[PDB]
Amino acid sequence: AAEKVVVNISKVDGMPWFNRMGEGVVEAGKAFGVNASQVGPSSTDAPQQVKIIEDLIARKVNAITIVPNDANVLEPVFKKARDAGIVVLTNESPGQPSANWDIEIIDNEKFAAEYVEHMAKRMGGKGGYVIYVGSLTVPQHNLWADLLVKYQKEHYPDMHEVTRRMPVAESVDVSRRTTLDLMKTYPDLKAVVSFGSNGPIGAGRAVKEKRAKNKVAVYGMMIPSQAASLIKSGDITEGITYDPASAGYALAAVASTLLKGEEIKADVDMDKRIIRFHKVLLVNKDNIDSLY
Ligand SMILES: OC[C@]1(O)OC[C@@H](O)[C@H]1O
Repeated sequence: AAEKVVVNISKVDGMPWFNRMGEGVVEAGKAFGVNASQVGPSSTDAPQQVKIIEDLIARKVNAITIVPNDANVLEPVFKKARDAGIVVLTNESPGQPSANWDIEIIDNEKFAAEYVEHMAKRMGGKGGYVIYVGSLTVPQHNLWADLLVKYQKEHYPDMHEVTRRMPVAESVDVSRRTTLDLMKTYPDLKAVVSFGSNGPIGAGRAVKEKRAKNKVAVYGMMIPSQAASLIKSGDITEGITYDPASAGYALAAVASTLLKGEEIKADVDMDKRIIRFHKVLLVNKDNIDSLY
């Protein structure tokens, strides 16, 4: 008979991050004997993900995996997928109610700690910072940001957010303009953190334009090839982030296991429904050339 069908859904198409994720999805399909694909929505508007899922339910797929733009917007349609007998997995949505499992490639608490310790060392434990998130509701960016700020307050009291987190991390242009604006406004701004993959690109371009790389550090999630030029020029300080092909691969792998009626085999937290690895990738001037 035909292979079972596994479909991943990214946050939005046309992104290096999600093209790399898709490579992992497709490779896992070959590895595990499932018909695996990835659909990229036209925008980050969460209803576009809902519409894709409705289409996939209609087409009777076996598993749907997804990087949610908004956990709560998707809950009703995830319930409909589960009612249809479809396995639903998320990445970047710990605690998603209606997903069989959420998969993460890093440990949230350790990841936030690493951001703060890296930032504090370069800032001497003192100064302003800002966080960019993809949106005000996207799940993981906001959990990571929460943990970062909490950790900072409990370790380095002389560091401080210059503003509330800014929902700009999915746009290079907007991230760039925001960074220019903040650098002009806040003399003590010493670091920009972006949890979305486009934000370090925009921030790094702003820092470059203002010739500010020794004053304003840039950290965040990123694809090495996208960030390489700015890393080399020193305008992006460091990527603290993971290989999204691992996420794509793990999603399709776990789907395959469930579809084969097998028990899950990482930290597997049964009651929280989270499968977690700890595969942090640091991206810096010393290793950039090894990474793309
Ligand atoms: O730009 C896409 C993205 O937001 O960046 C990193 C990761 O969180 C991913 O979902």
